[PDB]
Amino acid sequence: FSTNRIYTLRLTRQFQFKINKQTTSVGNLIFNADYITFALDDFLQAVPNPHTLNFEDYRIKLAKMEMRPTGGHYTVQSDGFGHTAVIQDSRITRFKTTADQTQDPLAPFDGAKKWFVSRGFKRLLRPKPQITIEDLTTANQSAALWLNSARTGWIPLQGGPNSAGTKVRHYGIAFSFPQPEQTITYVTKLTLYVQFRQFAPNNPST
Amino acid sequence: FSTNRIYTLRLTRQFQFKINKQTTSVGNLIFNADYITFALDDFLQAVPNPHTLNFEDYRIKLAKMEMRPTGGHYTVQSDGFGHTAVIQDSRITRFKTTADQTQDPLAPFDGAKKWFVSRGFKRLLRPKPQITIEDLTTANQSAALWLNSARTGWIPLQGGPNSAGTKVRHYGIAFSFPQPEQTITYVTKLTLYVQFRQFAPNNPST
Amino acid sequence: FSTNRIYTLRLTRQFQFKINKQTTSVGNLIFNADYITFALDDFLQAVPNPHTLNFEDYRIKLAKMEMRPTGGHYTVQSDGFGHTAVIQDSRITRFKTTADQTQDPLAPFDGAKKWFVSRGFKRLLRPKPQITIEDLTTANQSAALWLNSARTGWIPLQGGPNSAGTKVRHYGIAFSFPQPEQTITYVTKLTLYVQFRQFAPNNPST
Amino acid sequence: FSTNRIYTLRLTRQFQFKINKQTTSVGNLIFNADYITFALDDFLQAVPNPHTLNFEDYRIKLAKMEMRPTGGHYTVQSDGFGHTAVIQDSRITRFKTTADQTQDPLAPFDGAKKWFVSRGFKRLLRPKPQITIEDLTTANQSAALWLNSARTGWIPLQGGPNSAGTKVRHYGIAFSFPQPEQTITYVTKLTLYVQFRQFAPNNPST
Amino acid sequence: FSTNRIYTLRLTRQFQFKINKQTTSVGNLIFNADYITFALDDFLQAVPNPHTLNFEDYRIKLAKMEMRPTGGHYTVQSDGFGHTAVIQDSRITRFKTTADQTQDPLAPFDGAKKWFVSRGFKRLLRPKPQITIEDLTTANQSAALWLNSARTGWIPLQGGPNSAGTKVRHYGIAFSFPQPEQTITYVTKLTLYVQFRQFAPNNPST
Repeated sequence: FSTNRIYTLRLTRQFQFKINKQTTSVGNLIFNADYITFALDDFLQAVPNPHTLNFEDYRIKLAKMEMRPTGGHYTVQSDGFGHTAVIQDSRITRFKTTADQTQDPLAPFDGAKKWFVSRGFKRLLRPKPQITIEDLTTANQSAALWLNSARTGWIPLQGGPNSAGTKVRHYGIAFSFPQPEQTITYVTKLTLYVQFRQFAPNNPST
Repeated sequence: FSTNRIYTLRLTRQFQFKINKQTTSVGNLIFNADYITFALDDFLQAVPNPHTLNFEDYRIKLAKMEMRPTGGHYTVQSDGFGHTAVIQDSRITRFKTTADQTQDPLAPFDGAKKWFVSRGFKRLLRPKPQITIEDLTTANQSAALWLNSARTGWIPLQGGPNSAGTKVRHYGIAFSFPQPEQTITYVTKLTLYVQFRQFAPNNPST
Repeated sequence: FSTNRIYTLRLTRQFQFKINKQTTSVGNLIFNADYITFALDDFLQAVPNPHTLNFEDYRIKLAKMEMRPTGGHYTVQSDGFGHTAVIQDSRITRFKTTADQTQDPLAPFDGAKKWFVSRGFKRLLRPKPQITIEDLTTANQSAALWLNSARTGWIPLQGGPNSAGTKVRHYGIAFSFPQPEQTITYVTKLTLYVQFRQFAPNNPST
Repeated sequence: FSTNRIYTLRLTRQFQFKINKQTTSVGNLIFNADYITFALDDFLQAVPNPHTLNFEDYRIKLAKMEMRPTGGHYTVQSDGFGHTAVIQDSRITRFKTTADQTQDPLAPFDGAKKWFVSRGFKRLLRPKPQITIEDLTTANQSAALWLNSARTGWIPLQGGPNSAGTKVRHYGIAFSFPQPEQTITYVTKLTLYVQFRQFAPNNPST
Repeated sequence: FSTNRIYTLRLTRQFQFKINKQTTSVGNLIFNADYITFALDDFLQAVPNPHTLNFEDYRIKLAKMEMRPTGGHYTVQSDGFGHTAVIQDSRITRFKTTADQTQDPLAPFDGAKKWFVSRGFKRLLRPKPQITIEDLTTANQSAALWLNSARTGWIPLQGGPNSAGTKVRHYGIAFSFPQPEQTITYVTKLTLYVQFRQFAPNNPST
């Protein structure tokens, strides 16, 4: 039971997602996209999970997204195919489309994988936290950097000036779809595979 | 034909299960759950099974639950996915939910396994009987303990002050589900793989 | 991440203990004794520890008691020697002496180990939970039984009719001492080495 | 004599520490704690050390804390035992207790190590600098990350907009103690084992 | 980084395709067909792709066509089978039928592979650019030749009197279908696997 003792937990949460009936540019093929990011706090605040953990540091080795249709949608009712893409930086926010796309906005990505709208998808990835760089050629601007291996660093749960280590946003997976003729509802399940370092007491009483 | 002669039987029973049309929080994703426990008497009292066995002891090596839809439900009509979980103590009783859950109540369990509402599931487990402990730090309260291996102990069919050995409750499997848009009926089949020890006569005449 | 996934934690708590100045049978050698038992709940209720754990079962592999003098007592100030003894059943309650003993009440025990009053002691043991036996030759009486190996069974945290699995009392260590000429205060630290089985969600919302 | 030429130095500083006579809840066992962090500037500003170094980068491979009693305190006068803990993030600041603790606030830590109040302690550690993350799920908040190996990065002594590279705070070691019956004064010695990269000139004249 | 440095990219674009409800020769089996050709410019003009590439030469090593039904068409709804055929010259233009065929117009082709109307198809091919021959036995007529291996030649992006290297038409894939009883809409995804030679600057400023 040393300072560097490691523990590994699996955490999950679920939510609903809707792809709306096509009501624009009717009769034509259009695409839209959304995305998901991963933060430990998102999973600890879920009702059935432990809301605090007695560990000093953590690191997300792996994340999983699984979206499957519900609401009585027929799997054999073909509604075309879109793509998933692993986007491991904050650029992913641009891929929640605010306007109809005339092409699949994620298909050109290296690593883009096809998925059929009526079946959903399942994909694993290594989501990345974003380290800060403030020394840019333009003043008063910052950029990001992320590490190739999760074993390189640790995120303290209560480190930093906000004690908000569990809220670090790890990027990230996006998914696109051709707009269907009828609304489709999905059940989404996210999973985190997290390593924790150093069992720790509660903060001292004040 | 010694005192420790062993016999093995397979026992089964069936019953109907209903997942009700969602009539609460319509438009939201909600989850509920139920559970099953195993007792030898539950199977011997089934109509087509032998209602009494001429053995002195028994032990349940393995149990099995299969739930498949009926009532004309389409397997290709997707209604999301829930989870099954092996819960081998009386805590399982809390997982027959009495209120709608905003998250899958069983997914966080180690060993939780996904299953699709429209296809049902099949799972095998080693259900455990609960040994009594009455020496707790709070007076007049009791707790439970179960044994890691079924080969460790035997249960007399007629042992104890009530001769109710066959009614020992073995835990246990729970299953959760997102509430669907229509009612779904299932056929559930349970199977016990039971070892019996010592062929025995009837009780003496009185 | 299976049903049988195991985790191991170290838990500790501390408290003060006093051996009072001898005020009886003055000038003569007398002995007294006290004892300690181990319950998981005792450690989870300690301020700096997690007060609930999200595991389904547990088992105490090892327990440790360490009592050391404080309050400015000189280690080189000899006050004789007493004994520690591992007593793994409820008989230990008789060894909190209510009357002065003319002999060391724990020395005859097999496994009794000497300890010097002015230095304290440190001892590891395997504490035992007490399984119930109610079939005795005398009516309306029960007795106990404990298992040789901790790997034999599991205690569900919320199992039993009281959901008080963490309050099972594990026996046990006692310690005796010759009554000193002046009061001595000690700091006692207990440690549990506990294996937990099956990461589990919170109980469903009601 | 290349750009990546490395030099290693040992640096030290000392200071006094006091554990105060217990004047609150007299008669009860209470605990308090304090902590130490490491910054190169803390050592260079010490009177007998070089106040500026002609190197471009540095990295702290190892740090060391030794606290031994003084003021005439007897080592054979027992005052119980507390614990030391390696806490490598800014959470350590909470472990300078501002209120009396009823339990040892550091004992539950993985890696916690006992130490006797009357003898002091000595412990080595790998203290960590905190890298900034500004992309959290809560807007305008930040968190930290540190690297598992000191060989992964270098800290420029004069890098950044403030040329304050030597002031990076490396975490960290905390120590707890039961409050004694009399005041105890200590001499604390800290030691840094620091690698430096690239012998460098003074800044150009202006 | 030599003149012959090669880069390889994957490029994709999508569009809609309709097979119209049969309104001619009703009650009888009829067939129609269409075709696709490949030009780098077709993919660079697509909205999400880079519209200019800074390379000197290119060559298409592989092309892919995937057409899948959408619009709510049931995959389990049989509508017969047609064929795909790789036609690597401009004769393919004749196989966009302008009159109903009483036989499958592509089935006789060597390499013809059947596909079911209700599931779509996926086929890979090596599309061919057409080299000009003007020396024919008939005056003022020209013919075509293509090379067996893609490694034999390179197409400069801006070569020729029109700088229209990216507009070379590569042949080619055709697909036939028996006319269904109801209209069927498809999503079509084309993919190019293109090797580029010699990273190049922009054209000089004028």
